[PDB]
Amino acid sequence: PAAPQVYTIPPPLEQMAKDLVSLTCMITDFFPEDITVEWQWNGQPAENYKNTQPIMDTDGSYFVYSKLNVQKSNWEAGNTFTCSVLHEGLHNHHTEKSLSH
Amino acid sequence: PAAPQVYTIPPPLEQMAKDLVSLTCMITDFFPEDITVEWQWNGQPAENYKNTQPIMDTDGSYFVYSKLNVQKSNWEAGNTFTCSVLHEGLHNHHTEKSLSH
Repeated sequence: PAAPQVYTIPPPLEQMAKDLVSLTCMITDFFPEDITVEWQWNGQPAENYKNTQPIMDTDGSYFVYSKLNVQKSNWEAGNTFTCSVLHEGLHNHHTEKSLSH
Repeated sequence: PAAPQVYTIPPPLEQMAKDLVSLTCMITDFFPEDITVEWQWNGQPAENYKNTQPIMDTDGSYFVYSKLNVQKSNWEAGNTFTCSVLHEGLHNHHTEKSLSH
């Protein structure tokens, strides 16, 4: 199996004028398609996120995007957001990547 | 209708060590779901990109991600990449956002 590459992306600059911002977790280059993605807020389970369905890339691998919505004040307040991933190609089948303002 | 918000995202810093990088086009907050997304390279049609299927967000709107893979030398060489979007909520149903190293 090919372990996924996990990248965390902050809100686009042009989105900083809105009251609600979006955090992105970009997961690429994995195989097989079976995977689980979840978000956490300061260690606690978050709920306002949506994951896309796995798409096969040009090279036969898969990729998925997960978008979490949060109040702009929550982001600039400096809270910590974590993207949690479950996949059989990872060391012990799990990994995490955190984001902070 | 609700016109989509189009955001262009460069490759994550940790991905700059690989030979292949990814450019992301983040399209959010639109309605209805019908939408067309395409990528261009210096004004010409590109081919190595994949779009996710529209996902209904918490507020009833939709969002889509489009990922274009390019050689790291192509990016650092300074070529121009453009993300084109067709949606009935936009002025004349079309808009563009460009990216450059």
